Amino acid sequence: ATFEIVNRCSYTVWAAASKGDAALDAGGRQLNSGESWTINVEPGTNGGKIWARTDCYFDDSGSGICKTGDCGGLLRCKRFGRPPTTLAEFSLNQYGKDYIDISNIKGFNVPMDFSPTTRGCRGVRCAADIVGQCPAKLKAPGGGCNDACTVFQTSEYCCTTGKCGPTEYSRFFKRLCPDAFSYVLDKPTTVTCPGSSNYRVTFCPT
Repeated sequence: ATFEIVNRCSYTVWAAASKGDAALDAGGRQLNSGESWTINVEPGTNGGKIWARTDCYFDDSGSGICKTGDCGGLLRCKRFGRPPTTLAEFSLNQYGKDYIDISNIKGFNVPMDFSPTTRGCRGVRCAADIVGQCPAKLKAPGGGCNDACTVFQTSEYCCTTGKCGPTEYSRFFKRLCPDAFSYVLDKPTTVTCPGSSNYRVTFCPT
């Protein structure tokens, strides 16, 4: 499957793509404003994620640091990134179907649209100004708006026992971005697409 990752933001981002235990494609790349990066993701990939990282410094070896979404200091991510990270999440060719969503369960850094470029399903978006409206207790100094689990580490926010409800914090994300997951047990906003669809992830779509 082909993913085109497009940076429409006015600032540079460092895109990242991983399935948690390996890179997808090259795993990461710098995208200046307007740049597009096309990756190939193997059919059958389960639990893939794409995100943006902000304010990164890398040396010639591809080692460094980012203020949001850092994935153990690497340009080419092998693992998932440090919150806050708006997430494009996907599982491909699962019994004939692809499953896509956007999640704010690990917080929000950059607005995102995640849409098919082929036929048969709709896209999803979270493009509200979550950082500007972020509750004081969730604001991340390096930038972004953390989720409550990251900040407070409670069973309720992290849904550790498999039973939890919505919270004042989860409701904040959900009010601004209804089509994204706001907590672990949120009513799913997953979209079902045809198996072997192709996609575009746009940072700063509006």
